[PDB]
Amino acid sequence: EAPAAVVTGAAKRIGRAIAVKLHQTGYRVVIHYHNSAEAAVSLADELNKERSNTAVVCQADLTNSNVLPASCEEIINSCFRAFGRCDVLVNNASAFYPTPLVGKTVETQVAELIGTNAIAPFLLTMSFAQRQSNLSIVNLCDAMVDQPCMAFSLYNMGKHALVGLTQSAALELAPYGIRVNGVAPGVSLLPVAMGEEEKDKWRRKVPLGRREASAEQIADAVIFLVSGSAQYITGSIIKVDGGLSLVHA
Amino acid sequence: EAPAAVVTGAAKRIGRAIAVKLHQTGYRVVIHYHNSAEAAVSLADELNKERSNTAVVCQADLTNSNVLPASCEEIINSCFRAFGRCDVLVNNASAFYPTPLVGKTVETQVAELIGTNAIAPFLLTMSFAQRQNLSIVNLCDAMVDQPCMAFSLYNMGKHALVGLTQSAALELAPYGIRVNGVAPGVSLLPVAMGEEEKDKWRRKVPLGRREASAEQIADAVIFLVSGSAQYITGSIIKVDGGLSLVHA
Amino acid sequence: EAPAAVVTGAAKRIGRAIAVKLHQTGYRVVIHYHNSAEAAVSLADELNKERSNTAVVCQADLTNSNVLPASCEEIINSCFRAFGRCDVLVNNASAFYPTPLVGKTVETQVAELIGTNAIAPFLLTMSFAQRQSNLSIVNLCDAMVDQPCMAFSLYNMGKHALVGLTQSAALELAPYGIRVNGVAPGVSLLPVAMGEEEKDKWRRKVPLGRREASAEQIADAVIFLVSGSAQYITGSIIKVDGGLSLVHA
Amino acid sequence: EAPAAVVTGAAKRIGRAIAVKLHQTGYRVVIHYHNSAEAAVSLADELNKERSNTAVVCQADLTNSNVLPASCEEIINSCFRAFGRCDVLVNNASAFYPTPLVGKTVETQVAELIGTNAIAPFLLTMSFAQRQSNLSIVNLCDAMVDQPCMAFSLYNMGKHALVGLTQSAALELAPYGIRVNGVAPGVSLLPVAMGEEEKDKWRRKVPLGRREASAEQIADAVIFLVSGSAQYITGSIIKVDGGLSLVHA
Ligand SMILES: NC(=O)c1ccc[n+]([C@@H]2O[C@H](COP(=O)([O-])OP(=O)(O)OC[C@H]3O[C@@H](n4cnc5c(N)ncnc54)[C@H](OP(=O)(O)O)[C@@H]3O)[C@@H](O)[C@H]2O)c1
Ligand SMILES: NC(=O)c1ccc[n+]([C@@H]2O[C@H](COP(=O)([O-])OP(=O)(O)OC[C@H]3O[C@@H](n4cnc5c(N)ncnc54)[C@H](OP(=O)(O)O)[C@@H]3O)[C@@H](O)[C@H]2O)c1
Ligand SMILES: NC(=O)c1ccc[n+]([C@@H]2O[C@H](COP(=O)([O-])OP(=O)(O)OC[C@H]3O[C@@H](n4cnc5c(N)ncnc54)[C@H](OP(=O)(O)O)[C@@H]3O)[C@@H](O)[C@H]2O)c1
Ligand SMILES: NC(=O)c1ccc[n+]([C@@H]2O[C@H](COP(=O)([O-])OP(=O)(O)OC[C@H]3O[C@@H](n4cnc5c(N)ncnc54)[C@H](OP(=O)(O)O)[C@@H]3O)[C@@H](O)[C@H]2O)c1
Ligand SMILES: Nc1nc2ccc(Cl)cc2[nH]1
Ligand SMILES: Nc1nc2ccc(Cl)cc2[nH]1
Ligand SMILES: Nc1nc2ccc(Cl)cc2[nH]1
Ligand SMILES: Nc1nc2ccc(Cl)cc2[nH]1
Repeated sequence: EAPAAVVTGAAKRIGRAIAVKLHQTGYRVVIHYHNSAEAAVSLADELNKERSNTAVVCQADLTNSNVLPASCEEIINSCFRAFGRCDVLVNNASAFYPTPLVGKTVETQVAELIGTNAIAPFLLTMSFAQRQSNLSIVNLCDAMVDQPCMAFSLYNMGKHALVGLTQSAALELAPYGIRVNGVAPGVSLLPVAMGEEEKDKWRRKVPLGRREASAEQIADAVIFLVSGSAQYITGSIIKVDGGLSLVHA
Repeated sequence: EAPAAVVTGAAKRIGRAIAVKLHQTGYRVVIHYHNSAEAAVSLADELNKERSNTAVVCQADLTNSNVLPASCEEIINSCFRAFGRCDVLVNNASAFYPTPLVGKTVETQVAELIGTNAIAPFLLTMSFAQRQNLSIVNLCDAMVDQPCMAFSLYNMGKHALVGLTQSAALELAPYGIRVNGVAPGVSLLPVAMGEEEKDKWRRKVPLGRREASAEQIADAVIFLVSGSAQYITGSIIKVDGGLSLVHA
Repeated sequence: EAPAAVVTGAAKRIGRAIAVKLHQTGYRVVIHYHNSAEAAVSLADELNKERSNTAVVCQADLTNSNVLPASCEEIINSCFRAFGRCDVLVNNASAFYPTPLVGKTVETQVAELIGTNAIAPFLLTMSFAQRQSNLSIVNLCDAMVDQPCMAFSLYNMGKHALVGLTQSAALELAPYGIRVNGVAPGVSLLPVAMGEEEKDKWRRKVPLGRREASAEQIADAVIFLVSGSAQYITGSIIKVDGGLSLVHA
Repeated sequence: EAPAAVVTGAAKRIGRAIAVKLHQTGYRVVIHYHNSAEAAVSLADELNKERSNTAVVCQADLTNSNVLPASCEEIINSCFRAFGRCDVLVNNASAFYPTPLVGKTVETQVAELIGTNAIAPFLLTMSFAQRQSNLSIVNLCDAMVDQPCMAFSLYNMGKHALVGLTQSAALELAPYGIRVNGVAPGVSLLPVAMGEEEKDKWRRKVPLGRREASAEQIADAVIFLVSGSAQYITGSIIKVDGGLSLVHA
């Protein structure tokens, strides 16, 4: 019997590469998505063509609300329903947009940015652990969390809370054999809405290669942390940033 | 005239000591409280006896909800209505209790722990800056990287607060508003706690084998708001007697 | 009786500013210097005409060598010889220049960069403690230690070591009632070798005021840490950098 | 032709495990040693039995001295001499013993503890870079650098300097495509001299399984960092500590 993984926000970009690499390694996968239904169904098709009955999709909004605990329990339940087990949780889904201090309401911005980046990872970790081999959680963090983007306080607060969660859950779940770690990209696949001039600005900042990470280079670090070569690693966050966070202003 | 400060959760313990030292420094103060009305009023009366019309109280719940932004705007508004200005914001109010991974619902725990420790501070910061030696001091935690077992939501809240301190220091520096943190290790121990359990913590502290008084915590806050810290922003001053340096 | 302080490299710039503020606070001061004899004696003259018999000079090379332990022991001894006590040690003296990975021998550069920034503070800390109220040590650190200047590896290695000493000495000397803390400037008084244009480059990167810290502003944080207002503070490094360390590439 | 790796202090324990795993992955290796000549040749013999002429030994003292630069240049040269290339440098050799603030002179302890943990890594880095594909350097760090052992200031100073070197060299050598990373054990193979009951005290503190890391679990992280799966990673230090560093006093 093959192990199974949940990857949140897996229809596109980095989450998609993570799901694909997990699948190539021998994992059965839940592809969680919010809006990207066609891309999700498309990916599960591709993976199932390769090895039948090894991928399903699971739709959920991960914005904070009184029903978020239920939705997170459902993502984990969907893994047990399809595969009879759940060995790996990857917390990848994330809202990312500015929220300056000086059309969405501030209530909604807090709900989305803190919900996706922090509260949903927390609830998913709870549900994952309560449902419980080589078990582990990998949280997608941010190498720039101490040198934050300007006017991104809510986003940056969420990513900080995710560091806190990584550490707290590593400590608490250790006696259950569940390891909890992070991968912190600096600049990888750039925002779809970002202009080409900004993208090149950022690329020119990276010491190693003057370019962004492929989604695949981020996934590689995720694969290492879930693997048997990382059996003593818990509470660790691996920067995959080509040296970006080392460059002064 | 005299500057003015808002201190959240100022009725008791550390928040009380901060409001008192700010007032002794020459600040007029808004004493925010949630449940401790009698303590908050008794403080206001004590301070107004010192100097008339220099202390007011302001009640609010700082739990996350749809009304929290309004409550936070109103707390800032009260300082302006009382004193005509708002020079200092101290984010001190905090819920703190275990939330194990394995009689409140989890969504209430999220609302209270993340609300008080992180979201309320962010909203208050927003309202404070929009209304503008201006500065904000956030009460953090020296043990954020070596957290208490089964305190994930609290620990998440305090990490968020660090992120807030850094992000707001960056973004508010052009307006000349400094944003800093004070991080206690072990200070005034919970009210319930038996002396035998307080002693376990006190014995861990290298400097004196004793917890910080609320006054020692307030001293660092006073430093950070003063003219002696005018180039200090984005900084978190540990006040922990070396506790965070002690391995398991 | 007035307390006594040793400040290393105190003939000019930040070290002078620290010695002056300690003096104005009521301390008697040992003005350590290496090459700046005229400036050191000039300073002591100014302080002594303020209050008679309150400042002395002390020459020492703080380069690493087999005699460095004797030299640091003697700097402390001179505070006791002059004032009968030594309450405060400020580790300020510092060599700062590039050492590219790809003039002085490399062994000389190691000796000067590591000696001044790390080994001497360590030896002085040993001597200060062995000779032993509000006793403390303040180490001048660097807010940019994790976002270092290009080609400054040895200088950066020395400032990181100084962080480890601050932490290790806070831990070990706490039972003796000696507190050990740091102040970490970002950009303060720029090097005299630096031209106005390069100075302005640095100035423009600082969020808080677009300007460097005055030497007085750095001295202020030192005076705080040595005061009774910081009686519970040990192993803390306070950045005084106007937000510089928070700014991304 | 196979790539080639230099591993310092490779005759025993963790260095030996790193050398063995690199060799099993397909590297030719230089086994550096100081006093452990017999063990080093024994290791070389075992590896050469596996594949002829794929393992050589190299003797050097890594204590700071006037001759250290030439010694480090020779270690690097021995790899080029033996194998015609040098692809990987693992800075593992390390002196570790207490140096109380309040046998060997203190200046010897400085030379050993700072020389092995920091200055030799710096000089070897210089030589490795100067003599220059998937090139990288891995530095053996310490997960407990911020919660150090009581009375180990110089050791802790050297490990902190090694973090600064990891960062500084990652930044400066990125343009050359040389990556520079760290692996940070907590408790792995306990020192031979350590008492048995004292060893169990440490094991009982580790959240993940209340045991120490095997030397192989440390080596696993090294293998990852030098591999093609870590090609975007530089300036990163991976903790392999089973959560020990997350545990409060
Ligand atoms: N350079 C980088 O891209 C970079 C840099 C630093 C950190 N990271 C981190 O690495 C991870 C992957 O980055 P990425 O750029 O691939 O992510 P992304 O494209 O920005 O977001 C990935 C997915 O998150 C899901 N998501 C957003 N809001 C959601 C909500 N309310 N409920 C449920 N799902 C929601 C979306 O799903 P749907 O499409 O299905 O709606 C989206 O496809 C993220 O955690 C990110 O913060 C990335
Ligand atoms: N004490 C320590 O050893 C320690 C250690 C590390 C960090 N800290 C930090 O230092 C700060 C002060 O600590 P402390 O021990 O003095 O705090 P505390 O007594 O635990 O709480 C301070 C106040 O926060 C207010 N508060 C709690 N929940 C609230 C809510 N839902 N809405 C609005 N206000 C609420 C309460 O006000 P009412 O009484 O009016 O309801 C309470 O009096 C806190 O931020 C804390 O996290 C303290
Ligand atoms: N200035 C800044 O923007 C800045 C930024 C970050 C950190 N810092 C730190 O803050 C502190 C003060 O900075 P600064 O710019 O005022 O310092 P600095 O002028 O560069 O040097 C201070 C003194 O160090 C002494 N020194 C140099 N080599 C010595 C040696 N071999 N033996 C004994 N003494 C030696 C010199 O004494 P003599 O002149 O008598 O020979 C010099 O005047 C330093 O630790 C520095 O690293 C400063
Ligand atoms: N073991 C752990 O629990 C642990 C924990 C934290 C960090 N680490 C780090 O991981 C690395 C390996 O640990 P380990 O326990 O395997 O190390 P170790 O056994 O204490 O030392 C490894 C080798 O270092 C070499 N060495 C010592 N002094 C030297 C000198 N003056 N010149 C040249 N070589 C010298 C010795 O080589 P010879 O035998 O040939 O003389 C020794 O066998 C070290 O960097 C260590 O600091 C280990
Ligand atoms: N979700 C998300 N967080 C991000 C942080 C930085 C960038 Cl470039 C892209 C991101 N996408
Ligand atoms: N609010 C609050 N946070 C705290 C952290 C530690 C302790 Cl002892 C008491 C606290 N009270
Ligand atoms: N000693 C010394 N270290 C320094 C670091 C930065 C600057 Cl601007 C000046 C310095 N002077
Ligand atoms: N060199 C060396 N550094 C070390 C740090 C911790 C332990 Cl247990 C053993 C070590 N051996």
